Amino acid sequence: QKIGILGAMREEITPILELFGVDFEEIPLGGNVFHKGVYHNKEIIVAYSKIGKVHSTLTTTSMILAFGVQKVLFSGVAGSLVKDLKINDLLVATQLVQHDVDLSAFDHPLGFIPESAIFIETSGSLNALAKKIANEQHIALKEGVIASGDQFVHSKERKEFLVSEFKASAVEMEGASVAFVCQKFGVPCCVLRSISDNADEKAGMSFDEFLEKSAHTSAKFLKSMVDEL
Amino acid sequence: QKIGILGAMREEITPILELFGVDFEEIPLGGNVFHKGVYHNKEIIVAYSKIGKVHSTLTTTSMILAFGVQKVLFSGVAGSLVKDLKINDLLVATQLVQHDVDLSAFDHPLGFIPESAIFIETSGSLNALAKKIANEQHIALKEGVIASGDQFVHSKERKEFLVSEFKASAVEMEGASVAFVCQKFGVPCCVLRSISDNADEKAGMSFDEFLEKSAHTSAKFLKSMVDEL
Ligand SMILES: Nc1ncnc2c(CN3C[C@H](CSc4ccc(Cl)cc4)[C@@H](O)C3)c[nH]c12
Ligand SMILES: Nc1ncnc2c(CN3C[C@H](CSc4ccc(Cl)cc4)[C@@H](O)C3)c[nH]c12
Repeated sequence: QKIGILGAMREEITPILELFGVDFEEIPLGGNVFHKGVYHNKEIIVAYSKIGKVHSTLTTTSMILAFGVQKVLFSGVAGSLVKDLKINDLLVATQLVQHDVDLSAFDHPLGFIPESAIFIETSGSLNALAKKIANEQHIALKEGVIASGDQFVHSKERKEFLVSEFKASAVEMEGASVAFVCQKFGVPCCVLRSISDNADEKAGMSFDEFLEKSAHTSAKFLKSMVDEL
Repeated sequence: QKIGILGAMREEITPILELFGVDFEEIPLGGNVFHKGVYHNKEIIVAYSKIGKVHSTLTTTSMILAFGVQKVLFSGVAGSLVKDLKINDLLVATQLVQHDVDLSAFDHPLGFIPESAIFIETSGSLNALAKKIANEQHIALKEGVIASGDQFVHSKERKEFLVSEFKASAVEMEGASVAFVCQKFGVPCCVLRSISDNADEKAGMSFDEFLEKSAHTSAKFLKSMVDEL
């Protein structure tokens, strides 16, 4: 069984390599460093894509086509758009949207691109598994729509826009592209995110503080999922 | 010799399939339809990625990893940012930038993403070949920086921003991602673009009118390049 685990930054996958503690062979390809290893019975490929839609799309496509992963789990941090999502909170994405896509000039709704869709879906099977686990571990796992764009959102004006337009709960910069690539190749995808800030004027300061912790919370939960597979 | 030819829209590669007039086997993969064929001595893979950074990244990565193209030529239309670039004019990109990347909140210049670069380079060998040809055919081939983002630029305020910030000459939505993927895998890339509008308030109307023509001009020139390879 082949499983891919992606992170955007190195700081997001370092804990994953720790927690697994197995020997990882390092395979470089297309500017990314893939860590191939073996866990219990499963074959795990880990990597950080680097920041953004382009980077994350490249890596996910590479993972799938070069290593043939049969599932893809993502784990990293995000900025909270809602009052009931607090720092360190866990969330699993039901739908993802590219909030910065704009073809309005062609009388198209924001986030839409022809031959595609505004919202992209994630694995219903995996999202279930996460709910099961979050339940046994007594963890308050929330769920919702995640917004993705190539901008670091640090302002209330954008916060509101995202929530009203797309009804999003959290923002980040790679979730939508991973889910999108996985969808086009028929690979079940699950996107886990841990809250590192509130995407406000202070978003930058807070992000710097909690990155490390939030990355761990996220990493821990994902490990427990890989254990149940 | 394997060569990939990409377009963003179907309307941009239809002329390419015509002009080549050879039998194309149709191979579907990851939501894209790749047309594999044989020309003179070269093996050509053609396709349209669909619109945007994500789509174009997926297809380019697929082309390279699944078909093993040794070169990548892109051809499509774009919106003019400068006074000396008129409708139907041809341009070959020297550098490409993702104009919508914004990590300013982390005191980063616009368009920059850590572990990467703001401007990405294209094949110096191919760009030369294009200059040679544009010279023999008595064609006024211009060259410059191309801006790429997931927004259709139709407003003067953005026009100015792009030119002042990045010193761009033309805007489109896929050039930067293709060049980026090609760079990470060591594949020479050349991005040809034909002017279809001026990215102004009227950009949408004009685009609709010239799409078809501009796509042809671009398609013709690229064919002549493939002939010289
Ligand atoms: N308010 C927000 N907006 C968008 N994405 C995020 C994220 C999620 N990711 C974290 C990460 C932030 S960008 C960055 C750049 C330079 C340096 Cl040195 C540190 C961080 C990106 O992969 C998006 C958390 N908060 C976000
Ligand atoms: N002002 C501009 N801004 C950005 N890109 C372009 C381009 C280049 N491409 C054309 C194409 C325009 S989006 C579109 C959507 C729906 C329909 Cl039905 C027709 C066209 C994209 O692939 C970007 C030309 N002008 C541009």
